[PDB]
Amino acid sequence: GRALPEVRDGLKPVHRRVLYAMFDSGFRPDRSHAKSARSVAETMGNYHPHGDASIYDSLVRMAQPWSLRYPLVDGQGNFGSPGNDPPAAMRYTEARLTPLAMEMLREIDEETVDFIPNYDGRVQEPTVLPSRFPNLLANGSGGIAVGMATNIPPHNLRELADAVFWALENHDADEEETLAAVMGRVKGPDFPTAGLIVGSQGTADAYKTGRGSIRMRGVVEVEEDSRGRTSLVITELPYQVNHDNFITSIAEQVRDGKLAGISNIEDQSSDRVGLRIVIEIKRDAVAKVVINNLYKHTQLQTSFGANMLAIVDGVPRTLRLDQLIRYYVDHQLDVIVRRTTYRLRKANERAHILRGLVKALDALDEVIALIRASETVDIARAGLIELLDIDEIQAQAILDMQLRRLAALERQRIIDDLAKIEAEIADLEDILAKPERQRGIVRDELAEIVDRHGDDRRTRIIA
Amino acid sequence: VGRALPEVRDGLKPVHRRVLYAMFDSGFRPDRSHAKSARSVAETMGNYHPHGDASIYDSLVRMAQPWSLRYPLVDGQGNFGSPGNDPPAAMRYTEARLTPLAMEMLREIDEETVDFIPNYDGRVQEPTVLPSRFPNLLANGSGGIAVGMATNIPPHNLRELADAVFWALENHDADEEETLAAVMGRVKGPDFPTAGLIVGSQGTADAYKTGRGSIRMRGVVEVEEDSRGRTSLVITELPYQVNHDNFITSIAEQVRDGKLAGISNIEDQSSDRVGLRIVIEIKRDAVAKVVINNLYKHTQLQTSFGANMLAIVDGVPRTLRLDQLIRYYVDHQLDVIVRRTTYRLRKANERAHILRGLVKALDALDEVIALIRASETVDIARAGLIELLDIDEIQAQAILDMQLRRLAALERQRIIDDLAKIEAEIADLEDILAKPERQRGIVRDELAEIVDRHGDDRRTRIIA
Repeated sequence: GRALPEVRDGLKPVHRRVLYAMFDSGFRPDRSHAKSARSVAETMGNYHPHGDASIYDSLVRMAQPWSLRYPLVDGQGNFGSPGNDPPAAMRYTEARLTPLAMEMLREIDEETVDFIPNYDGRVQEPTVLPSRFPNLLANGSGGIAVGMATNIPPHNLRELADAVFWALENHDADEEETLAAVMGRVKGPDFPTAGLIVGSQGTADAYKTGRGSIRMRGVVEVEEDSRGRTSLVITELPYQVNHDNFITSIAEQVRDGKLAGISNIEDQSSDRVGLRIVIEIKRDAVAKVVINNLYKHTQLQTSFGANMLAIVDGVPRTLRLDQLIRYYVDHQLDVIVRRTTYRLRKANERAHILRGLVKALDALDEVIALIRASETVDIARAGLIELLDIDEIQAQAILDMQLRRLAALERQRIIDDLAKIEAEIADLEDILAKPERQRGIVRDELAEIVDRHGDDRRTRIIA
Repeated sequence: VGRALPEVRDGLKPVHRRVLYAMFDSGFRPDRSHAKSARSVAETMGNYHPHGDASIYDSLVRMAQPWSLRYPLVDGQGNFGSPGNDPPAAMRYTEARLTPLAMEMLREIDEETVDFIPNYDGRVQEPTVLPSRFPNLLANGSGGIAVGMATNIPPHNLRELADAVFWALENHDADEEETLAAVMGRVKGPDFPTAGLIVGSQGTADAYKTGRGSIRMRGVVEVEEDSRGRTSLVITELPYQVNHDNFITSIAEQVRDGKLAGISNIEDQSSDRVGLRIVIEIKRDAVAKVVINNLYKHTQLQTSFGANMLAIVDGVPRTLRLDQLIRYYVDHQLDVIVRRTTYRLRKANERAHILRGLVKALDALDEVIALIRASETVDIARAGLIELLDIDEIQAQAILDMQLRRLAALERQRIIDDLAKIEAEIADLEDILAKPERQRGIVRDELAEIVDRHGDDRRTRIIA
């Protein structure tokens, strides 16, 4: 629960609450970053009333591009590093949502997801987010650390979308056919940290059964010195491997007598060259041999023990890739049907009011004279109901019209708005009647998201 | 330093001021249900004091404790700790709203009665001081009796303070000597929330005359004895800020270490029903009054309130006499009233200006409606109204913003009546600004209403 992500939006409660607090506060991509204290405070006051570290820790982690394949928070200031640099405190950093987090929250105010009372019953909070891209698979959940209850790897948005589009179009396909199609499209995890996946079996096992051992490796380049001395240069590391602990481990293995080929270690990493750990080897040593000993004795090679465990309708389940994709598609179709239902109800309310306003415009001299002749507002309201054959809510809307609405252009705007809303109502009715339009909406809206925010695969796969 | 010394005008330090302002702005008022304390903590932290330390909740809790503040400013529900060592419950498990007296600290803060400044990130404004419509620094005091506290201003009885303030309002031009005599005549001494006794008059007078004095406090002890000669001392009140648990521990320690030779047992029989009741059994061969005297010498059953009346005045820390504390308070009230009246006058004039435009429109209403309907756009109607009625942009906009409901007969006459009413209100506000003694009378009457409703009896008895 606090341990396991919801299958539909890939979130656990503290992360969902932070993102909803930010959204409700207006901390969007198109406005200046807000002090992080503000997002922490809003979350603490309304959703998570504890002064524990988890709120700000969640905000920070969601801002780190080495941590999330698709960051949900856009941080400004010191949010730490892939090594042991601590993040600054919340009064020294700033944060707002990223554009993709805006897609997690899109149209959440249109009754697209169930809300329930918060801890003190004073406000509602969402049980799940609309999640207009497949966040669980895109950003993953848990980790390689011992004690993680789940370990779902991140994936490439464009590949996931191909699988989602396939499952949408092929809505009659059985589980076997769906699993083969989505496994053809999702090549394997795609970590924010790039690196390599070596072998095919662990990935297949993970997708077919919900568990598999996926061998990851970093990347080593070989450089020559003038004095004839060759060095190995590590430029990428496996997902969740701490850069400082890795550097430290090499030193320590060297002392403990492993890694006898190594004469020197220097961290040359920087903002411009990225990760660049330079390992000089002895003139007697073979580069290729030293690299293999690094795989053995350090996290330059480490296994990702995939465990695709998520909550589905309140129950933890270990899921195959076809199930992760299909439950996500079911959620998107639910969000679309709910959004269209909401829009239709609001359009009908608006049309009802505009019909009354248009009746008033058609009888404007009489309406104005009736209101001026009425001794009180209640007498005018009653008089309007009789004159125009309208109900209380329509009459109140006439009485609430401002004199500015009577300028010719504004009268026409009311007429035009009624025609427009009746066309909108017709369209929304049609979407509700046609599952093919509903599937088409998920497809088109996700395609636009992927066209704008999709990116290249970073992790290379070696069978 | 701003953290250690109260402002002289409202008696607050920044964290307490920010908590109260956050609670007020959140609508956590006395006339609405208590809100979880977490909400007041969060609103303060996000907008005014962005540190994760417990200073905010500590502030909120201390203001809710009736043994800590003579006139509590927070109304707590749940476990806010005790006069001993019991920890308060966490902020998700307690609830809090402002008390009626705190509402008087914040009264009319939205009427430009105090300077506001941008908060820590520049997104919102926060008050530099609160209106403080009762003399909170003197009523609740500041600092404390422990060695090394930066200041120690005692709490006082609200009714006695109001008598002193009233004298100062009436005698606005009295010099310091006369003012000091008059206020020391009316403010008898500290009045602690924890009651107890003050012994003698010298220390109180010293404190008021010079800003420093040693005021001897005592708890209340009763001797209970029976016919077998069994005797016990029963302590039912302690001096201000004497922690009940640390006091009990200190007796056990003084006994273990060879003072208080007359004591055989100590038992805490305090309860919600009887209040504080610490029972000290004395040995058969001991004399009760002798043991009481040794408890005064060797424990905080008697202890000094080392008054040190240090507060910030116009940004400078100053050690103040009682006449200065009163006069700086009065000057702040006169400032609040002049500022409030200036604000009300500007707003009334703005409203009269709009009403004059609306009355012009009503006089020419056929023409106005015809003109608007014949106008292609709102911009064209607005220009046409300016020309038609000889008004300005803001008046023309108010006409365009009128709802059709305002055109019913009683509503047309309401607008015209409101202009006459607002003009009378303007004359009255002008008269207040022109008459300093009217302004003093307003502070007097408003404070009297507050003291009438919220004042209470003296708790600390002053003895020879």
